[PDB]
Amino acid sequence: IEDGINYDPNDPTRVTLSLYAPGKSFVYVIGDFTNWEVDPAYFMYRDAPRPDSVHWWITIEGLTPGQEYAFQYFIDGELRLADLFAHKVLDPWHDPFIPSSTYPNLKPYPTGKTEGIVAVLQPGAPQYQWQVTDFERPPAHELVIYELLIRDFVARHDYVTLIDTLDYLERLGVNAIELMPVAEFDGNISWGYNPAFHLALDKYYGPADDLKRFVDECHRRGIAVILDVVYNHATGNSPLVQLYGPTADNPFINIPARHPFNVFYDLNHEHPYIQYWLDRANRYWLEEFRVDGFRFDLSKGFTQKYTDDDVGAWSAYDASRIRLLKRMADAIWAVDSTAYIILEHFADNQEEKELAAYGQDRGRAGMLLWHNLNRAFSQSVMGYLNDPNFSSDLTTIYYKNRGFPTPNLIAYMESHDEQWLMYRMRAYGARQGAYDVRSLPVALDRMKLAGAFFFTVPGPKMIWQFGELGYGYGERGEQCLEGTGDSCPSIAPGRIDPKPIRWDYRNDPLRMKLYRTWAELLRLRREHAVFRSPETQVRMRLQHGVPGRWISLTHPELSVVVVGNFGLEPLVVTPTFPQTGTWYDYFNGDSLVVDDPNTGIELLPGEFRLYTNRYVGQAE
Ligand SMILES: [Ca+2]
Ligand SMILES: [Mn+2]
Repeated sequence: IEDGINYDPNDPTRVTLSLYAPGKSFVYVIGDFTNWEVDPAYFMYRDAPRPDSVHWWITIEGLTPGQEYAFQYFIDGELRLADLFAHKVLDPWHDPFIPSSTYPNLKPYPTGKTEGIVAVLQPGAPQYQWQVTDFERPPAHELVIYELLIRDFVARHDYVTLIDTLDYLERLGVNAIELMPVAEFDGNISWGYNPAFHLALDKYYGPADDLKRFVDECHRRGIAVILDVVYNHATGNSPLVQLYGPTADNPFINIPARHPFNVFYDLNHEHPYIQYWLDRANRYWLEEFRVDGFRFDLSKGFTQKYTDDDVGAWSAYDASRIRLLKRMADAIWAVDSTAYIILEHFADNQEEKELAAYGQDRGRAGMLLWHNLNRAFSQSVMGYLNDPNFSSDLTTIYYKNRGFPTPNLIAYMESHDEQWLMYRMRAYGARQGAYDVRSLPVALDRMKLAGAFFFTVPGPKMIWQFGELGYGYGERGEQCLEGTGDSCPSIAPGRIDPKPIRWDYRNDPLRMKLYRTWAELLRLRREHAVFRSPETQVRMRLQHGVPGRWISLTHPELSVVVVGNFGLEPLVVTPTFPQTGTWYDYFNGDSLVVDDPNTGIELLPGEFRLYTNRYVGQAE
């Protein structure tokens, strides 16, 4: 027996419920099976082996197999609380607005019988029949991740509709999908960073068995699924907050928050019960939905070290935080030794290096860290390479140039938290003569160039939905993210508000050429280890201000030179080819003789070329 809802694998008519609640006087279970009344047979037993480990529990008999029952703990005759470990809840304020098409036959809230969110249990639950048994998850350091917000990815915002997009995603050449938070969040309309029930599946995206079908279908196609998960904080609807109230008296929470950038109620990760709950949550998502790992939102917030509103102090090396993250990782890897642990961290290099290295000497992949190159890519594609404020240097895309010994950095040009590159190009892009980065077709070409200087570099990578079709700006600037230091037009939505959904972009041949370029780069990457391996040696000319940029890669199987003109006029770019001989132009289907490692390539602005030292086919 654990806290939460315990089923009997041999008897689908019964459950045992357990609640951690030191300091309480008495507890009842109320619910469908008590007609929401107080019934003595539902007064809970107190198990208190030591005063700091008080659990209330009861075994409930005589339930109907397959039936859903709503319930709450009724604590000290006042507090009605849904189970912290509920996997499904009914929300009286927001469930009325979930369409029947989104969640068929959704059990209605028991209006007037109780108040507040209720938990749902279901003895004899039908078990999804998993089809894929032999799934091999991509090596952590080879991840090419597609960040997806279900709300804005498809108009129907649900798992069953996601399944219809898988051909589109598979063909792009990504090997993992990262879903923005799926765990029960306040309301229906959210990015998902307002979690209420961290082990429940938000019903606005559809039923659990449809998510299972999605994970299984991804697995069938060799694609991993990562869940973005939000454990720094909990909303006031979380039982962590409600059980002892939203004050400093509540030992689970920090009032005030311990660090900058907190939202809702900052959790105390040093609390043993919070550690237990966190471990339970990670274990649940792995076991129940067979996901391949997690992206931990606001992982720098996993600390009791007090840094107030001082970002520099917060970001500095924090031994306690490192202990906590390692302890969490140990538990995850005891469930599944190759699950991905991805941190949205942004700490100082000493800390990030230590978390990256962790476990690599004793059976683990290390943690993966978000590596934000949105600004530098923004400057590069806009054509402001010697900007007075913002670096256009792309050198650190390669992990060793950031002083990391192993490919544990997930680089991205774009994320849900950052401006769209196409917004910045179309709103602000540079121009010279008749060459205008603000023109859509010109801007799309610059995203091909960006991709050639991104997907080709060893180490994991992430892209944000629809960048591959040139999402951003839109018709008149409405595709603009607020809060990124750009003054969006008035027509743009608020930062976390629903964004335009534009699947019609597939009908634009210019936008599909960008998609196909990225897809062809990722098709190459899939079968050529040069683009993926820690063994690859990388040299580059990606410095701030320099329009004629290049990357060389050398590996036992292949050598590659990528050339690009990030300027606004024609230029001869002179890479250092690693060897003389014939080099083959992948996209254009011809070849160049390199009689000196320093050979010039004339390029129009925005153009790139990818050369290999052996013929390996032609882009199709
Ligand atoms: Ca919700
Ligand atoms: Mn925190």
